Amino acid sequence: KGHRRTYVGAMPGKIIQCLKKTKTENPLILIDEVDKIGRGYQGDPSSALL
Amino acid sequence: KGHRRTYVGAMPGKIIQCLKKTKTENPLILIDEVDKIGRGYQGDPSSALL
Repeated sequence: KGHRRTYVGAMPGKIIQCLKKTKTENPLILIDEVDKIGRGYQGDPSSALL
Repeated sequence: KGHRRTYVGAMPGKIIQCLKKTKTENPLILIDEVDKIGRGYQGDPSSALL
């Protein structure tokens, strides 16, 4: 999701980097090794990824 | 049910995330697979669900 820009060192969430790097709006973004997400600091990140 | 919010990562139990999502106050919550609620851990979440 990126940080608010209020926190020290805040940077845009991971997707924005690729949206810059590919210089396009239709990358073939690829999730990798999905079997083992869960049990995050907020329960799980995965919900927002849904 | 969530946590006390004096903890670092506290988030409300799943229902309130739903209510934040579903704009209506009376949506069609759909829990599924009550049959295999995890209950080996000391303290049974079933009680909370009751």
